[PDB]
Amino acid sequence: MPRKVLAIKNFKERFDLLPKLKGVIAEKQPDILVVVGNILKNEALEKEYERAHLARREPNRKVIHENEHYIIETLDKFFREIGELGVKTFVVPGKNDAPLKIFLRAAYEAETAYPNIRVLHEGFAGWRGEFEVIGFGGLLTEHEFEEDFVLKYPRWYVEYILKFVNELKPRRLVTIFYTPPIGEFVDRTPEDPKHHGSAVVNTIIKSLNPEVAIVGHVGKGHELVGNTIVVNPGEFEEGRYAFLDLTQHKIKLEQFS
Repeated sequence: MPRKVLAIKNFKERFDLLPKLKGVIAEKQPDILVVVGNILKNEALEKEYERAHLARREPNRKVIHENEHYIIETLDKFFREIGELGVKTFVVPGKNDAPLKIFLRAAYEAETAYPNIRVLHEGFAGWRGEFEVIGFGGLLTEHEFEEDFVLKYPRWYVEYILKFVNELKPRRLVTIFYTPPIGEFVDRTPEDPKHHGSAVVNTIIKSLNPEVAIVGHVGKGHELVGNTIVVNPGEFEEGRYAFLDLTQHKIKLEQFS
């Protein structure tokens, strides 16, 4: 009774790569598809936010308004093209999948045509009566909190929201985060020894003790953090994905061939 998961991260508007993803789905027949953000590039919003904060000035919401048409059209295209792959799918937004209100409106709109898709952000879903799948997107940080120009959350809020996990049906826990924990591989690349994840996620993992964590942002690999198997699929732009068998705990980091 395998329970197979195909995961990608940093889709970053790479619709050109979806035919290859479709091929993998046909060949490997995953039970679920997990798409971790970033879904969008959305560079202008992020730059305005960062520039404004560095200059200690009020972020210019005109930048949001002038980019709304692009954000909406691109998100709608994402839900359609992912939906058409036809797999049960969980989507968790990245730092650039903002404004959150617009992202969630797109998710809502996708529900009738693509009932196979569920967005998980500060929320959960049961799967096959055996798992609880928890998602919490955005960049998790010590002290930053933003949802309009970018998605960033502070430790206190992440911990506050995730108190819900202890209220859930007792099941095998799978957590999906945009932000990876500090690890040897899962928050690093060979280009710098610096860690690009967050201690907040090590802390969440310690607190929740999930069986598996699927993570995004920067990193590639699989390793134990506490008792949790943490999997960072690597960059979708590099043709990379992860394939997990939750029944036998088989983890493979693969690349389109």
